[PDB]
Amino acid sequence: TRELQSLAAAVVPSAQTLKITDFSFSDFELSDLETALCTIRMFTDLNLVQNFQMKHEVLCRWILSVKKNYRKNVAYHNWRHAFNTAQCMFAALKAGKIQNKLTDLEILALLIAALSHDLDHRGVNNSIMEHHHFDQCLMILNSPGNQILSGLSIEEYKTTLKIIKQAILATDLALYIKRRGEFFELIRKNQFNLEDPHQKELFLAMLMTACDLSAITKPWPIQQRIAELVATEFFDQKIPSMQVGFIDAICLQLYEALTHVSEDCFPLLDGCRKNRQKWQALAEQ
Ligand SMILES: COc1ccc([C@H]2C[C@H]3c4c(nc5ccc(Br)cc5c4N2)CCN3C(C)=O)cc1Cl
Ligand SMILES: [Mg+2]
Ligand SMILES: [Zn+2]
Repeated sequence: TRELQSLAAAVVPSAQTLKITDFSFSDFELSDLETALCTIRMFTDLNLVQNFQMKHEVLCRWILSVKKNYRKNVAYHNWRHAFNTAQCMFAALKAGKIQNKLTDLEILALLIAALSHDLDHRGVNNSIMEHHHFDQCLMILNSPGNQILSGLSIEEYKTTLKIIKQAILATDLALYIKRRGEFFELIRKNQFNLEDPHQKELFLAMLMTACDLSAITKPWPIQQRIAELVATEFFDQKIPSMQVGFIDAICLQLYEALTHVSEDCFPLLDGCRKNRQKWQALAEQ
């Protein structure tokens, strides 16, 4: 309750001051409270506080509870990863022109899902996992003092909840592989149409996965430090080769396809390539 005090009072700087619009954004320099201000700003400049009548102290308390339910002792799957998946989500919506293709509940749900998609992650040394993630997301969203969706109507609330659930489950890399063939097939032959409700949900699943792994598209010194955070989880509880395989099989074709839909999502495709080149050179010693 001490943390709520200093955050609920502080003035939330502009999105441009916080740089959360760059695809090339990083969070190392930021304290925990600074990531909270950036989170409020994301909600704010996505017109979410406006359209859904969010009270400032509920959002502050909701963010701090989401942060609380990540585990600082887990190397990579922590609030910083949740914060970053939400930031790239923001950068994709604004800097990537993607905002206009989605309804407000779709954007309000994508952002809530991005922030919550890994809640209570113990580390990979322990879609089962993602159902627990959504349950955590649901508990806090209904915890008293945190109900940021209270301004929503009943069928507004029902819709947002369903989209939140789909998106947290979408972060399952298994479901990504199952459904990405249809997304790639559709973009392959000018057949992609968002007005089809099915193609829209499929796209939301792809967009979540694109932000979930967006650390691979970062500037090399940041992506290298994140890849270090990843290794600390994996064995501390070779690397350049596994990185190229991960990029080859998982990341590249997705960011390729997202670049087709939004040519301003290209920094993610480009940054992923620049990291593949660096990882490929290293893999050869
Ligand atoms: C030696 O230690 C590693 C092992 C494997 C890897 C590969 C693959 C890896 C993996 C996963 N997420 C990532 C997110 C961001 C970045 Br940046 C790299 C990632 C990543 N890279 C999940 C899938 N996954 C698996 C199952 O192994 C990197 C490292 Cl350091
Ligand atoms: Mg997960
Ligand atoms: Zn994740």
